[PDB]
Amino acid sequence: GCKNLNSHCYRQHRECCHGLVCRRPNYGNGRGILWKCVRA
Repeated sequence: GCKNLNSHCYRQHRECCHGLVCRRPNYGNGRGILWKCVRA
C-alpha cells in the first residue's frame, strides 16, 4: 500500500499515495535529513 502523508521516505524512490510527493522538510535539526511525503 502507498505511504501516507509525512511518511518517512527516501529521495530515491517515491511510493507516496496519489497526491503526495517525497520532499525534505523546511527546518528540523542538524543530523537527520529524512524526506517525507508532502502534499504536492
